[PDB]
Amino acid sequence: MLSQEFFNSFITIYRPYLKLTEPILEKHNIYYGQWLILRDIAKHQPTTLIEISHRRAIEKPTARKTLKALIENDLITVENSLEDKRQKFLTLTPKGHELYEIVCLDVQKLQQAVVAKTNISQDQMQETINVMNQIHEILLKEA
Repeated sequence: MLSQEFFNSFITIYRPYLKLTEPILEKHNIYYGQWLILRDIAKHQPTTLIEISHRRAIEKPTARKTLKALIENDLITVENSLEDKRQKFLTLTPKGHELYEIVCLDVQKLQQAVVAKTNISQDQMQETINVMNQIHEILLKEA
């Protein structure tokens, strides 16, 4: 039908997009995996973990196995206490939003050079974010 040429036209771009975003994270010895939490963390901090499981929302296993690397690494920061520790202001670390800048900026340099080669007036760009944002409503009122 139609709908099919539709969802997979936008899905068959995920790994064709990271596959080239691999070098910029190779410039930084980092997992895209982490970055996401770090882009999830940079945007939402003081945010803590009870909320993290909420937005990207994937099982505990992967979630903390990645806050495994972030914590020792001069990366993400937690609060200090006796207090159970999901809720210890899981803020970001100093260097961390300095690691934020270059990844986020170099990734931006690529996407931009890609939009560059497209006759996509921002008019068709926004004509899209509300479709793509219109689909998060369900994967958001679905799981």
